Amino acid sequence: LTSSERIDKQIRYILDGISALRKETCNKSNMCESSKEALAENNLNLPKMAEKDGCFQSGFNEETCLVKIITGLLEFEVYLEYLQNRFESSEEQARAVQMSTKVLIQFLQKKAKNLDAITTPDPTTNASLLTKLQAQNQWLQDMTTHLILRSFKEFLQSSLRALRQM
Repeated sequence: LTSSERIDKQIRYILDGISALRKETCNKSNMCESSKEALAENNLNLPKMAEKDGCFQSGFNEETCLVKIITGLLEFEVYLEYLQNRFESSEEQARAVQMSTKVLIQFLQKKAKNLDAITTPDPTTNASLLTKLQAQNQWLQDMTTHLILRSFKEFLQSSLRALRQM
């Protein structure tokens, strides 16, 4: 189990957590099988993967994908703060997705030889983005937790097939 194999196996835990962090949310998600609305596409302002990164069979990458993983786990970290306490009912599951999700931030920094150390863009500004996702209206507040869990599921998913295809 080389370090890279431990990276993918560690994200498998990150998603297993999002299941407990997206099952109760989707229920009263006001944006997932909910009522009185169900008309929102959820568009946070976090960094998400895309066809430009090239982390798919159609233009797979290696240094560009891994980069978005470092630069992607830092911003994700602020959103982890979002789910690292807001889940007072499943507080443990919230700490299970952020804890391991952080283990990838470190295991990646050192296991990303010839790369990593992307720093953290929008750090102090992320402090307001955290004071803004929670300061928005109840509507944009119920979508914040949702979309974030939507990136972890997909976003991290591609991260697994990217470190395995590398």
